[PDB]
Amino acid sequence: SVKSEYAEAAAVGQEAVAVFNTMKAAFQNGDKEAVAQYLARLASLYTRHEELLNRILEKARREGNKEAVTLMNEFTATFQTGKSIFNAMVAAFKNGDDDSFESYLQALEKVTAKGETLADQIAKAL
Ligand SMILES: OCc1cc(-c2ccccc2)on1
Repeated sequence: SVKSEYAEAAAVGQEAVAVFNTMKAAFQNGDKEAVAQYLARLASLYTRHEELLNRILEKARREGNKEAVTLMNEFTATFQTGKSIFNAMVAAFKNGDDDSFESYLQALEKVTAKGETLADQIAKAL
């Protein structure tokens, strides 16, 4: 069901949380090579999370599950913020700008954290 599909999406999001915090440890240790690889992994995970989220929202719409559609619109809006800041983070890494990278790393955390009470609400609506 859409619910199992959201569980699969939730797991992929958690995988990105795991890799992100392991990437944040590398960065603070100055292990740039590991960071470069982790950032490639994270993008691949976020891109796959986005795809499971879009399919879930489209399916909620085809089902007419108005509340789930509302919440998923709100979720996908927060999700595009993460994308924007994530792409700037990667750009700061490319540029060698550690000050901007640190800042973007903190932003994503508050973007991910804030967007979590919604994520649990979607589970319960689908
Ligand atoms: O905070 C959620 C989030 C989403 C993304 C993202 C990154 C790159 C492409 C698409 C999405 O990064 N963080």
